[PDB]
Amino acid sequence: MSRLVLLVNPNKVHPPIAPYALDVLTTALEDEGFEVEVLDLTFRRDDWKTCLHEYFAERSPMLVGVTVRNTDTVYAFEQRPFVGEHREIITEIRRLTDAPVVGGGIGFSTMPFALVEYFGIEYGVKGPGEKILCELATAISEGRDTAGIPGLIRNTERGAVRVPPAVLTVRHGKTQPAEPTGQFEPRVWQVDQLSVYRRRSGVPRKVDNLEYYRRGGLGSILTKNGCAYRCSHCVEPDAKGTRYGQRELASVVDEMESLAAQGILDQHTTDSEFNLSIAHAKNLLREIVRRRHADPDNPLNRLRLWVYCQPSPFDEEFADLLAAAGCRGVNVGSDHIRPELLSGWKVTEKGGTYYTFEDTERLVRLCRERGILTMVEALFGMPGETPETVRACVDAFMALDATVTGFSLGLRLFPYTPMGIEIAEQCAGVRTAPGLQSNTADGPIVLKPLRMCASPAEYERQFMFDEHGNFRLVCYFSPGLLPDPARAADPEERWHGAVADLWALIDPADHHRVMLPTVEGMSEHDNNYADNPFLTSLGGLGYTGAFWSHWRGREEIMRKAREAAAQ
Ligand code: B12
Ligand code: SF4
Repeated sequence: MSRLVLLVNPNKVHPPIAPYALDVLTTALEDEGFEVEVLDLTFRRDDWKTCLHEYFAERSPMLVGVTVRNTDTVYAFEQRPFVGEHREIITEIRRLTDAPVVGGGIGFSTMPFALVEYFGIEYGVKGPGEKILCELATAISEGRDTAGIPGLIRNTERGAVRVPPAVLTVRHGKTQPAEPTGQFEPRVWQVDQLSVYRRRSGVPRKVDNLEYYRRGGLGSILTKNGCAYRCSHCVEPDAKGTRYGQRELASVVDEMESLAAQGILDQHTTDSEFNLSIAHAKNLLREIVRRRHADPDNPLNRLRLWVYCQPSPFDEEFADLLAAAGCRGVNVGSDHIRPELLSGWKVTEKGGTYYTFEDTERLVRLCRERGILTMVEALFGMPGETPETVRACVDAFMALDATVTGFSLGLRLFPYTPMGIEIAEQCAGVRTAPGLQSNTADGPIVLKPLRMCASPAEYERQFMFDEHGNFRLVCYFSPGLLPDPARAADPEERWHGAVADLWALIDPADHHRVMLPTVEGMSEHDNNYADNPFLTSLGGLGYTGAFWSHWRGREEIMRKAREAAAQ
């Protein structure tokens, strides 16, 4: 038999982000006695087939895992998929080996049945994969059937079918049977809450964390899996899990310390929301502070922590703990200010809102008082949006004086989001719904609710593909933001006008401190044709931290990079 597992990173996006998933999976598999090799194609974009050809001629893994982090850019005006490029890589893999292929990933978990069938692979995993993957590797290595592996999606001849999880929720003392889609499960049992995830650098066939760090990819640290809220736009409760799988505090800080020891000082939390499940977050910060104080030589004394938060809970004690631990920046998904828009959108599982604008105001103030940078995010175009609701949000958000204020437009729809479900209900398989849009749509988009679909794959694929299999990435954009539908226009032309309308709301004296969506022709639009001079300047001068922490001074940083190159 063989105990060799290959893990492939097909992510070709630059600036590059380390495939943290593979470090989690490597640790679990190695701890269970398997040999793991990683083939990272991110730094082999221009010759990834050569990389594959070399590997499979020399090595014969008995299982091949592929991490699919992003399905598309998720920019509603762009609709640029990655799954076609992912399939090309998987198709080449299957030409080189008969070993089974298993897929996983956060993006993968938003539509895992559709992707198992689209990629033509044997197995898929929805949610955290470290435990399921070990059971799968054990079954394959021992030549066993995989029909008893809880949670495993298996591609049968009639489509993808999931083995039920063994851990079921309980209501009224009776277990609740699993959904054939596996949707909106807690998935805590899937999480390795104990181990320190080994983060290596310079090791062949392992994720090279320092390489990503030197190319701008901040250290990543997971503290807890899942999200217990149910925001209507958000894939993460379903795709990650609806309850918190909290990691052991000592293991998280051990991992952060290991990163810092290698010089990976800027670390970004990879929780869904760092300040939800707040007691764990505060206990984590307390432990970081305790280690920093206990030993001046502990490399955590140079930690630069970057976190992502919701507006609440964010109190004075939390801000003091962030400051003491080394937090340099907080990114907050405030998203809007109007209650008529936030109602039914930014909600708990019970359906109620959980913050007010005062919570964002307090967050920004507390961070300002402590020298912590802030990025406040807004999303425009959700149901209810009109030009006056956008202006009201712009005016209120801009007055915060956040370090950076980021604005997004439109929503890419996914099958296991309240928005996607509700919009599919409105279609009921017989009509289109207001606000539904796709740049490649040939006529009205008629979605089907899950109960009207023959399979999970059918329900999932319709949000990305049309009936003929062509890419047709589905979006929502408030009809309150579009001109009268009687004036004909190209789909991308309407998006262009909507983006231009938003730009017109920003005072030019504030452009230095805002991030706006752009399309071709607009100021500072970034394309795949030419390099970003700001990104190259940050690297050349050795700037550290989150990209947005240097946005205000981007012109100066480019000037100084020109100066340093000449000197
Ligand atoms: C932090 C973060 C970022 C940071 C990354 C910082 C850094 N240095 O790491 C920044 C801001 C840079 C970022 C950028 C982007 N992000 Co982001 N990001 C996240 C976030 C919150 C955490 C990602 C993470 O590291 N998670 C922790 C790791 C361990 O989890 P994981 O990858 O899911 O891995 C587990 C499972 O998926 C599974 N699994 C994974 N791979 C495999 C493989 C196999 C074989 C198996 C069996 C299982 C398996 O097991 C793993 C271990 O438990 C996620 C949401 C989330 N909660 O995951 C969004 C998210 C992944 N990002 C998203 C997007 C859209 C992007 C961008 C494309 C945005 C853009 N247009 O530029 C870029 C892409 C960057 C790139 N190069 O790939 C979307 C993806 C949606 C989709 N449908 O694809 C998400 C879901 C946010 C959202 N709610 O929309 N992001
Ligand atoms: S946006 Fe809402 S549902 Fe999504 S991760 Fe944040 S709190 Fe959870």
